Amino acid sequence: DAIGMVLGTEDVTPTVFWFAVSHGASVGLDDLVVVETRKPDGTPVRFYGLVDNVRKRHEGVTFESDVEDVVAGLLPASVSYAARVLVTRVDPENFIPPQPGDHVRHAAGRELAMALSADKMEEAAFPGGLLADGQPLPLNFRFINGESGGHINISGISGVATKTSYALFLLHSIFRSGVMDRTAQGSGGRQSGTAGGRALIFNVKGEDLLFLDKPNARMVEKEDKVVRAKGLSADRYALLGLPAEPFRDVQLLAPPRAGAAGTAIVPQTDQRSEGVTPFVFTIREFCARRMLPYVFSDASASLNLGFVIGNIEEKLFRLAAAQTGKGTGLIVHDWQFEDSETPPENLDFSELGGVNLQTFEQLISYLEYKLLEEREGEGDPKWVLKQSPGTLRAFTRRLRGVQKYLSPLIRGDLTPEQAEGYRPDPLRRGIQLTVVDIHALSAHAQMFVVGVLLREVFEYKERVGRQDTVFVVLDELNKYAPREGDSPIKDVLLDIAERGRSLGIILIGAQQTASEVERRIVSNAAIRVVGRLDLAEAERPEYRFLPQSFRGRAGILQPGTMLVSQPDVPNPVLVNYPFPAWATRRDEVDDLGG
Amino acid sequence: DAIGMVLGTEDVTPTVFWFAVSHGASVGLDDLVVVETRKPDGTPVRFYGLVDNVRKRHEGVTFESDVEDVVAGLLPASVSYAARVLVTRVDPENFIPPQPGDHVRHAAGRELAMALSADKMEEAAFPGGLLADGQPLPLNFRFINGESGGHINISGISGVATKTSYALFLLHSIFRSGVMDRTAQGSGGRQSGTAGGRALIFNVKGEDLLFLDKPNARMVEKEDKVVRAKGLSADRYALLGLPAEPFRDVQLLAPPRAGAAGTAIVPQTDQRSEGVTPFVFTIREFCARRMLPYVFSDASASLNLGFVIGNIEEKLFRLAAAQTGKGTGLIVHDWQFEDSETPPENLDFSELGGVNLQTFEQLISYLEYKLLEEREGEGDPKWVLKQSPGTLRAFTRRLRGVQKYLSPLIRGDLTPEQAEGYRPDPLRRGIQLTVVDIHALSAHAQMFVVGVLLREVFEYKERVGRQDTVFVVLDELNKYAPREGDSPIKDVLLDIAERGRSLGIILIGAQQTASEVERRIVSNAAIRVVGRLDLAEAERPEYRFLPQSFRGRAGILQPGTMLVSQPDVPNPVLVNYPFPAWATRRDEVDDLGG
Ligand SMILES: Nc1ncnc2c1ncn2[C@@H]1O[C@H](COP(=O)(O)OP(=O)(O)O)[C@@H](O)[C@H]1O
Ligand SMILES: Nc1ncnc2c1ncn2[C@@H]1O[C@H](COP(=O)(O)OP(=O)(O)O)[C@@H](O)[C@H]1O
Ligand SMILES: [Mg+2]
Repeated sequence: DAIGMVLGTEDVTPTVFWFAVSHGASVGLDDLVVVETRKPDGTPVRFYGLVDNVRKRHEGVTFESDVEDVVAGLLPASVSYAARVLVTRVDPENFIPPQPGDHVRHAAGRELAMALSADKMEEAAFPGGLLADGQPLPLNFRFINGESGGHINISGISGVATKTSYALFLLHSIFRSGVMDRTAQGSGGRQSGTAGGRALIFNVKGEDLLFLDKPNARMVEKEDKVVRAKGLSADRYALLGLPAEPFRDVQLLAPPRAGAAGTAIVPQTDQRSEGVTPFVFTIREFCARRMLPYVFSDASASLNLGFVIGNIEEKLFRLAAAQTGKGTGLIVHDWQFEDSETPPENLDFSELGGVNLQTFEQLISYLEYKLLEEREGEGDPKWVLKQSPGTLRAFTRRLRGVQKYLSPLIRGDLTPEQAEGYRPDPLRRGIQLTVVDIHALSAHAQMFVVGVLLREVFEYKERVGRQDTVFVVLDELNKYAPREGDSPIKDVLLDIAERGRSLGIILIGAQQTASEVERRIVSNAAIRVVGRLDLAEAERPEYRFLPQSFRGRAGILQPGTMLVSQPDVPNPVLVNYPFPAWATRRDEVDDLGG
Repeated sequence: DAIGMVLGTEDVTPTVFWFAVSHGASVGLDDLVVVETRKPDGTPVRFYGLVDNVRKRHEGVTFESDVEDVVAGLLPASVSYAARVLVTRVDPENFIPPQPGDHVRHAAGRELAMALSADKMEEAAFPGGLLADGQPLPLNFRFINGESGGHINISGISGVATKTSYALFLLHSIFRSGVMDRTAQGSGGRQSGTAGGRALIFNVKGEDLLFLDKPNARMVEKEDKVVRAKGLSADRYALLGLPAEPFRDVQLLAPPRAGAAGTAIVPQTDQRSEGVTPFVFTIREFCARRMLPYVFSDASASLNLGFVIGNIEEKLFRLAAAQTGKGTGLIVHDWQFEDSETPPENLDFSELGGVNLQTFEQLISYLEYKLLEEREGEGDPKWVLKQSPGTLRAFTRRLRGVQKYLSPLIRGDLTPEQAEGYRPDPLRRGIQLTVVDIHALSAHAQMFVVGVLLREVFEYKERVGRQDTVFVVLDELNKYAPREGDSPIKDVLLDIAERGRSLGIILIGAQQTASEVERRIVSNAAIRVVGRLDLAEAERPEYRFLPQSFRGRAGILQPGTMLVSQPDVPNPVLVNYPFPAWATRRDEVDDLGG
């Protein structure tokens, strides 16, 4: 039943020590063990620890070429199988040394709970993945939902480290474990419900986050091989107390077909058209809800246009509040264009002689007249508050650059019912997971939609309060929150990281290297997960929470294998987690066989 | 009675040396020891120290595979139990080595006092926590009240390290140990009183810092377990000479129900309604006491609005000094609004044709008029003061963005008596502890309240003087005093750190990592305390006061275990402190269970 004995040839310190592996037992690199030592007065002191180094030496072989004789039986040789243990816990916390010869044994039952501080987690423990020998690793939800700890940060080489798919596994674990229930017993209103929970996620890389609403045909065939190979009792999900089933209550939203002058509205998706709902903003919303700054996120040097943008934002806001009509466009009455080079065919003209702006192009043209033509090119003084003409043209030119890409999204030609039906609500009643398909959008349109949608949820939580947890799963954090660049979308993320704990917005974010992301986003994550990391980044300052033992291991980490670090447990523990039950590509949705 | 003997196999130097543990004795890692050696001429020299390394070896084992046989007795081997002693003090200051074979014994009586420099502390020593075996740790109050020492800085993993709970323990020890008396009698005029010691603390994270008035139902069940396990003589509080009771005279202040257009005033309290008093500021107080800059504390790039803020601050200051009325609002006579988009409703129009500003939004609207509409936009040059319109709308817009969150706190509609009663006074007569509930406020409203309150106490001490000690207990020191940002709330924290010693304001600050806080705040902390530190941060330059021997140990410190480092004693000492006698959550007050 024991696994080894504490070695005496090496120093035995309370923090770290070596032990010799017993015959007939194997010790893997990441095994969790427990050793119990006796004090002089006879009181026990238990040491819970994790293996970080493992080796084998040949005892007494002398010259190396003796092996041929040695293994033939001619020369006597003993094999020395040794393991180093990094102590994570001392239950009576006497920092005394164990005695050499104390029995080392695998932490398997309550001993494992003590080894992973599961007593500190209490009911808030939920499946975080599988350990070496099929024992689920317990994550403390109180360090994920804001109660005691913030959000999560996942890192690793894209394509190899499985961060996005792991984040979806964490979502499945959180929704399917009842951990939101158990930890909603904490109080009646501080945080409450497992039904209340919601998740918002964006489909940046094209068509990969759709088919969460269809089961993965391939899961059992790939997962059978793992259960066959590692000799597990069952499929991993059942080991977790998790079901091997896809996401439920899923809302799929996509931009409207990039329709050029077409009133017909259909989503852009080629590979999936069923169950996909188009989402659009309206010109009047755009001005009423102050969406203008979220067009501006350059992730480069640029200038300080904050004055210009702030002024026109307020001008549009008061304009939209002045609108009395039910339409989705913005009616402006002060647009006269003798020779502002726009054509007169298509402008819908109001009953009161006003011009009704129906497309994003018109909204930008009207911004051009007020800023650069209102009075023979010097512009409307009330719109350009003495701002430089160059500064104006930059602003205008960046709006022009993205309007070809953003125009289908922001529509003033729609009628009021179409606008209320197509309006993007990541918090719609009865929906648990909302996927926003921004894959066909441009690098600018993408962060526009991400910007206002995150802001809309956050504004909603400020206004309403914090008894519903909303999960935002965001890949490529560096572009959204760059280390030195300053931007409005970054600002909303700064708001979710720093204030979202007590507001109820949890970020499960991922990036290839945390060193390219804003320090304040990475710093505010209680849970840090590491996939296969780059050999150069492992020694960076952002990954010191990995002991040196772990970087070399972290360079060859296999897909499906992650190192999670959570505040309760002072060491990274390695975990594997099942394949997605949810389809992650089109052919995994095969209703009828292959 | 002895514990070991100085070893002769390792070097014996006066600063560091090893000794062999006697059989039947246990030597923990942080134990305090004394060894006495004899000079050639017969004079004794005492060495007091602290263990920093401890190990066990197998002496006389050739191969590690022999280990199993060794335990049976088949082969011969002896266990070597050795400890390294980091010398902290020599009674006679002679830097001569102790001879191998000198006797090592636990510092237990007067010897313990000599190891912890308690003779330097004199009457100013007070309990700072419990040592390895039940003896209280002396803390030098003179290094906390400003006489020879200053303030306190606590570092550690939030949620695991118990820094907030420890800080309240320090208040409890300071108030209930009569140390304020003992060290007040050196000269009564110089520094006077245990009744004159007060505390101000802020309740940000949850409803966690209310119910400090109420006893903790759960602490006997939790503290019984520790006394049972560690074989201590009594409950830890009795060991310290401290009582297990809550704070004596407490005042709980809360924001006013976020009342929308409601004259009724009630605290925002949802779980604790009894004993909570609402606090409010008045528009007139806002202008008279110069509360304007403290709205602006973004702690980022921001802008140079200091000129704008300084101008409008002085303008509102002279405006308030000109006010003759008894009302709480500000009456301005130069506000005309022919098309300012303002409303025709009750402005409590004055008898003299002036407008009486009663809400924060009105004050911002009047500011918008003077700065952006006065002379059809260019404004009153006694207000805009040649400042650009972009900067002007920026100052305006940031006031607008924050107005919704700060409006319920700043009321000019209140009557003079409601104002004098609801005014927040951390120094109220007959109060020892003041708790400010800002958990319901936004990130901006919180920074505001903390700013003007800390400034109010600081101004009062400048004006009055220093025979009352006021303790400010502040968690999350990284957001309030960032390392690189610059804000007014950081400036009052800087004034407290650099001047608070001789003014009587002592800061008990806590943050996850000292490396994220302003250097000047952390540098002026005479007492540094460390709970479980991040593996990454222990090697940072801000934690060099931890010797390398401690780092690995500090990575795994258990909740309730802290390393205090004080100027008198040259090394960090590990301590344990009781569970809170005061309730720290709702169900702790009245659980009636077990
Ligand atoms: N548990 C797993 N084991 C192995 N491969 C997995 C596992 N889960 C997902 N994958 C696959 O490995 C890749 C996962 O990477 P993904 O998370 O999509 O990208 P990244 O993590 O770089 O954002 C995809 O090929 C995915 O289908
Ligand atoms: N004396 C104590 N010993 C052990 N745990 C304690 C003690 N006092 C409080 N705790 C618990 O430890 C945690 C302390 O976290 P807290 O102090 O609130 O946050 P932080 O330490 O980051 O400021 C909470 O679970 C608290 O109930
Ligand atoms: Mg991805």
